[PDB]
Amino acid sequence: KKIEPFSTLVILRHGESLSNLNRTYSGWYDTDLTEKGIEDAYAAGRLLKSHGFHFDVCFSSYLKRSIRTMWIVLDVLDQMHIQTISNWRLNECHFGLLTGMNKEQICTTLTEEELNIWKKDTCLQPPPCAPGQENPSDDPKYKDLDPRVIPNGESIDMMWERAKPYFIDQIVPRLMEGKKVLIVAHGNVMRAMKKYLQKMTSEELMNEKVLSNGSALVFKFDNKFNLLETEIISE
Amino acid sequence: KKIEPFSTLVILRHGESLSNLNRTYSGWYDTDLTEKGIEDAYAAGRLLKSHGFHFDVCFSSYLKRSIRTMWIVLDVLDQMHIQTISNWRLNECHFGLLTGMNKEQICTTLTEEELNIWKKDTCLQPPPCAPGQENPSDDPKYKDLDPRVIPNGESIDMMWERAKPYFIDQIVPRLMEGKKVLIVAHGNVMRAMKKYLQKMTSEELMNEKVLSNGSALVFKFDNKFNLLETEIISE
Repeated sequence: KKIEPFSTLVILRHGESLSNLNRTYSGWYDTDLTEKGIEDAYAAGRLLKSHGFHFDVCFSSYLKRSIRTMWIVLDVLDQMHIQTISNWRLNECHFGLLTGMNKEQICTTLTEEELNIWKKDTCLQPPPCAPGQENPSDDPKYKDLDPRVIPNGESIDMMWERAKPYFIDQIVPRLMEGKKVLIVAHGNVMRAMKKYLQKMTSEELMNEKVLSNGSALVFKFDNKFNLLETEIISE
Repeated sequence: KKIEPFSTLVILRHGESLSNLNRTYSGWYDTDLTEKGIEDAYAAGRLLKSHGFHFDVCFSSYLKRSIRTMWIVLDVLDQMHIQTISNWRLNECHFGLLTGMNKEQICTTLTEEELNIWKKDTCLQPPPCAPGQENPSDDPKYKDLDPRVIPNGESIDMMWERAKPYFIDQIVPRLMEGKKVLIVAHGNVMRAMKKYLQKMTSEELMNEKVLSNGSALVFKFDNKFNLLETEIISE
């Protein structure tokens, strides 16, 4: 038998989306799961069930690929009744002009020095959506957002600047009360949360490899919210 | 063009469940949607979309047939991001001993006079689950419930006694703030809510025919929460 931690945070990357399959940046673009991405969500649900997770609450972004993955996972876990919370502050970076582009054209758009910052750091900010470009933030779901908080082109640093207050104000307090929390996250959001919890720097984070779709991080905490262990579980 | 009401409450019956297909009482038993029931949920989603509903929040019970219907409907509406709340106080009656029985054996169990109260009124209370009977309230999802609030055999009156405080305390205030609310409900819960909002008596309610799976009631209110109109929309 094993000792259970005081609280647990599982962060799961959502399954493959259509933009991911097309190799095109999505960001706030609301691309849905593919057939494979749906099977990724079921596989992640079976993965979490075999590890015996029973969650008290689940968090997702406003993006369908995150929400649909969350619903499938809870379906597999037989926990469809638990509190689910969706908030735009957990959204992936708003890629602005890069929204919808092939992930290979950015070598053309960016100088060689700029490309180095894009992959090795988190401070490079994409330019805003061009005139006439379909801006995902114009979707009616964001109509209640204050225009001054709506991003148009976000570096990973800027994304974390808006997501961190939500993490600290809504998610951390539940972990401090001994809750088991699931977050179905986007790749960059998960990386930022890992850097914060483990006290890494930007360079170490981008050195690490990206977790495949459906892979999960498990953070375990004691009653003082000290980090006790990080595990990577994957299909 | 038409005048929009100050607030709107849509109550939708969930799709066919396996217990409904088998013609067996479910109550708190957590029977899931059949293939037809899933298509009922998609059809109800298309029905609500053609009427132009944009909801601010959705409510369901703790039962999977309600929750899954809610998720499908929001999927069709492209409103998967909206606040969803699941609460056991919106659960169907706990049928106690009758849980799992064929809906035809109750003629044997009940005297002829008792059967008349069962169909024409709402005050008849089923007996509790028998020893050794699988009681749905023993499911781990109710472990945080106070044992004194857990029902074991509920008349429709008793069910409404526990659901009404939740309706008044959580749902009505949102309608009074001009919200559009969706509730994916069970048949008896929807009937009780209709009786309360329209100020009917128990006898008139049970005289009315039951709404088919996937049919919806639309209540419209002004800014004083006076009932302006009730419509029935169905596939």
